[PDB]
Amino acid sequence: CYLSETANLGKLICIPMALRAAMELNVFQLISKFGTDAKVSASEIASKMPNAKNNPEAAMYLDRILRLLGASSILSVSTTAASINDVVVHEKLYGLTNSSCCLVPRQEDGVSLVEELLFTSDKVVVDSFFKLKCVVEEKDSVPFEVAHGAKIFEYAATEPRMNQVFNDGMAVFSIVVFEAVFRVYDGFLDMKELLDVGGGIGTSVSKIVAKYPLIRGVNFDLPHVISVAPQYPGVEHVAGDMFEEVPKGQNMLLKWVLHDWGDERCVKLLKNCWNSLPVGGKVLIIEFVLPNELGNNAESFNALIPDLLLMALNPGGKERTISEYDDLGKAAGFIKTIPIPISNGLHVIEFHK
Amino acid sequence: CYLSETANLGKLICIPMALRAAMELNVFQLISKFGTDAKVSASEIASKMPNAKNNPEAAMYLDRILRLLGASSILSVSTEKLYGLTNSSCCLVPRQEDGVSLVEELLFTSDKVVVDSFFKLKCVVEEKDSVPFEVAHGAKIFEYAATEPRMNQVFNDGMAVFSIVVFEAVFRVYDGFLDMKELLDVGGGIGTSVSKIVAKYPLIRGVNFDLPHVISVAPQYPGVEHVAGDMFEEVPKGQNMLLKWVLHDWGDERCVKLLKNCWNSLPVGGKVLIIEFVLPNELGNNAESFNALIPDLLLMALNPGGKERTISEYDDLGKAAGFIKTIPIPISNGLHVIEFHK
Ligand SMILES: Nc1ncnc2c1ncn2[C@@H]1O[C@H](CSCC[C@H](N)C(=O)O)[C@@H](O)[C@H]1O
Ligand SMILES: Nc1ncnc2c1ncn2[C@@H]1O[C@H](CSCC[C@H](N)C(=O)O)[C@@H](O)[C@H]1O
Ligand SMILES: COc1cc2c(cc1O)[C@@H]1Cc3ccc(OC)c(OC)c3CN1CC2
Ligand SMILES: COc1cc2c(cc1O)[C@@H]1Cc3ccc(OC)c(OC)c3CN1CC2
Repeated sequence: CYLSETANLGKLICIPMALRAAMELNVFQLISKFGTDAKVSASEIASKMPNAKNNPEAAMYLDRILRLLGASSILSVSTTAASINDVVVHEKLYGLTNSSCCLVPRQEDGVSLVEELLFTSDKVVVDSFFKLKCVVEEKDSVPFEVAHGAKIFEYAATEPRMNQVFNDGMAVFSIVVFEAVFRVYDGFLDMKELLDVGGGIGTSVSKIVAKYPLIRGVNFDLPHVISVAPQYPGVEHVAGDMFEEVPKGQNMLLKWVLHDWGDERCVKLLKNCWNSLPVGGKVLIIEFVLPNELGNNAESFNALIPDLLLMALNPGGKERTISEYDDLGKAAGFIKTIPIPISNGLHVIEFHK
Repeated sequence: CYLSETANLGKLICIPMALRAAMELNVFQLISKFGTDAKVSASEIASKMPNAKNNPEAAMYLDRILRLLGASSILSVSTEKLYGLTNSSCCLVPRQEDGVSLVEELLFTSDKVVVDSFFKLKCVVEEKDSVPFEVAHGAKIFEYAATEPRMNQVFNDGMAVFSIVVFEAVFRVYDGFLDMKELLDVGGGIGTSVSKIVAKYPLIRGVNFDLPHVISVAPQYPGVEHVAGDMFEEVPKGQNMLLKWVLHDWGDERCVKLLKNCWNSLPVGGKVLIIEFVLPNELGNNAESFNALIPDLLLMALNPGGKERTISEYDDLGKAAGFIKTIPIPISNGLHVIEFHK
């Protein structure tokens, strides 16, 4: 069946690259602006692209991208009786699906999955993936380091474009995740202070303080992140190195931090958190938890995606099961681990001092 | 619904890159050497990788690649988990008889030179006359190949090995090579196509015609003469011609110029055979559709004017160049032989 499998295997590189181009051309948002149940042609979409206005062929090229996304069910495809009724209509109409509506920046605040997906398909990430085999062949190799000559957070301090793509990918994705957290988890209600350890540009703690305005928010990250962090209401920024010293705080958050590192580094960081917490404080771990048994579901893929990314991007980074997270907390001196399922594998895991 | 769709969308970049790594590590052949029906662990596969033998962590890293392919119907998974081949991954095992598989073409289509071109894909929409490959590399693809031996090899070998499985499908359906005495393969690459035709039809004198930078690296094949030149300037005289995966590289005006060069170099009664994946009149989630959409997207990125065409559009090109008679012959999953008669 070689000439069946050419289609099944050959489409795999094509689909994400077509998707990235469509995101960069703001196709999904343009479709959305035609309204509910809109179905629009490539030429209608191209008409809304100022950069295409002196390119007669723009629509025909755009249609070649969109028809692949239609065949792969990212866009819906249809026509009309007027179109059907010696003339050949090349142009089908495209509409959003449940997947592509997650690519439309929200009217209120511009949030979507666009920024995280533009990070995970960025050239810096794909270049790392081109070196993925090195992790199997070579003891202690990291694909990102083979590709770029430096580790990712070191590299970010030298490369402002990559810094921005990464920081924004994490920040906007964090908004979506905290909306889900706030619907299920009530553990912030009693807090008076929250320190976000490796908090990025501060978006996560900015949203926590907005929802819970008695919380004094502190954001802690590396110098090159804090330098570009916005001023957020109710947030104080702190620059440093979490492996050397964590600021004192009543409660701490580690979101998407532990999965970046191996066990010894995770225990070192957790012990630094323990030392900086009071008796009765807690640290919250927010991660996509690896299910105990993998299957064909969102929970499994939500862990496998960052598992493969972190294998390429940082030494020791991996996704972990509940048991493996409990073992890290216990080794660092925490007690009473409380795993709280949120959505499709995302958990809050509380570690108590 | 965001945290449902994160899985569906975020896996799209991960699966092809995991697949590439598995092919570069020869995972599928290593599983196959335990037996085609075998189900084997990451540690058992890693044990067959001499490069991994001083890496205690190799199998755990390998498992993390394989479990994603197992979640994506490229490998079977059963209870370290055990991995087996599927219908798709059997096509990634170099055949025991001759080493043929889809690996070489899939390594070309996910090569850095191609992915770097796809990073510039939006330029084709915004900017009149831009070509993503040229924006990314500073030269057109066939000029780049002349100065970049690694890319030339990856491209030529991708085309050549793919051509073997294509001709195996052609020979099951199409008998039009019988009674030819000479065949010129115009843009024939390294000559593998015409070598397979001469192997099947031993009275054909085969000639392989391509650019100097391709001909100078082509192997010697029994019954094949290599000729270097520029098909847009002139094609050698030949009794019959083949254009496989050539017309889809170029826009209409360039195709008509090439086809007129072929007409001029054919005798009365000669034919030129076009071999292409033909764009079907309705697209869907099926092999015939994707077999055309994949190269359509690639050529949009890789060469000015390149695109996939329908039967009607191929007929229009042949008629503009002076041919008569167009005979479209379906072979498999969208692949056609289209005869143009002088
Ligand atoms: N040694 C260190 N000290 C402090 N922050 C660090 C660090 N090494 C990495 N980081 C930070 O760890 C963060 C991981 S990305 C996650 C950011 C944020 N918590 C979120 O969930 O969106 C980055 O912002 C990175 O700069
Ligand atoms: N001006 C030109 N003259 C001759 N060959 C050319 C050419 N421009 C491109 N080509 C050749 O066109 C071929 C396209 S790739 C297809 C190769 C082969 N027919 C196959 O089906 O496998 C390449 O080998 C390329 O070098
Ligand atoms: C389900 O789909 C996805 C899930 C996740 C991510 C991306 C996805 O597309 C990101 C990826 C990522 C990469 C690198 C990191 O640190 C270096 C990262 O850590 C900061 C991350 C963070 N993760 C979060 C989980
Ligand atoms: C169904 O999957 C595939 C189909 C095809 C191909 C690759 C696939 O993965 C190649 C791609 C390709 C690229 C560039 C070319 O010339 C510049 C090419 O022409 C020389 C080609 C040739 N095509 C052939 C069809």
